[PDB]
Amino acid sequence: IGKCYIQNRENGGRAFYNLGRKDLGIFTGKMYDDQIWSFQKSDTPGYYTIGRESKFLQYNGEQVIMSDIEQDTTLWSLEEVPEDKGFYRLLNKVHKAYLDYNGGDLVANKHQTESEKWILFKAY
Amino acid sequence: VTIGKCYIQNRENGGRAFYNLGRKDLGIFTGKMYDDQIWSFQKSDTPGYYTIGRESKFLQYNGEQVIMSDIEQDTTLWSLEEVPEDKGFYRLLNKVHKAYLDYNGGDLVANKHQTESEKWILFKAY
Ligand SMILES: [Cl-]
Ligand SMILES: [Cl-]
Repeated sequence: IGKCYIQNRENGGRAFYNLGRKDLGIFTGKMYDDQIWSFQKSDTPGYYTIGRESKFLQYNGEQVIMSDIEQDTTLWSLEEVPEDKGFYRLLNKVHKAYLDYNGGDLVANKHQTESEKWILFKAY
Repeated sequence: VTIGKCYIQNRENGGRAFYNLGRKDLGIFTGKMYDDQIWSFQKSDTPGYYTIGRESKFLQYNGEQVIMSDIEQDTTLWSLEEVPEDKGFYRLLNKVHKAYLDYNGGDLVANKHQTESEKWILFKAY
């Protein structure tokens, strides 16, 4: 909870949002400050928002994007992965799809795949 | 300042220190997050210093190479130094040899001069 990095088990890459070029993605390598997110509990029990730069990570059924608006599609639940203690899938409430990656892009996927396992750890 | 099970990850490349007992393999890895990257960070017998342990062994520096130790020798004692412009990151300073935990390629090394590759974040594994 609070400021955190969001790192993928499969490749060690971290989600980032760069406001200076409006670039959302996943990056493997150096730990830049645009990889630091605000992970906050939402109004609805069991659901969270993932935010940077006054925007929220959302999935609109077509793309994973950043939203200025705290709307339904910004709600995510954590889903335990028993084989990998400390890792979670991030499941979008509205569209029931998992946060995933394809190359350097964040995507959503209803299938359960090895690239959907994330660890959220304190930035400071 | 995490105490207990943690990953030890480098700011410069996102790589994680690891020790695999079966393969007797110590290094840093920039790919997938495996179980053997989870360390036990504990307070030592001497205040101000910590041990860094896996598989009933301890990370040490003997003045030549960074290696594991079966026993908590003086060479297994490390202090934390905050990195001035990177809150959450630390240099790990070996007590006996005054050398900072560092890396070169896939290997852990130690260096007495402060450099850009010595910044570690120690984050809870669970
Ligand atoms: Cl960018
Ligand atoms: Cl980045």
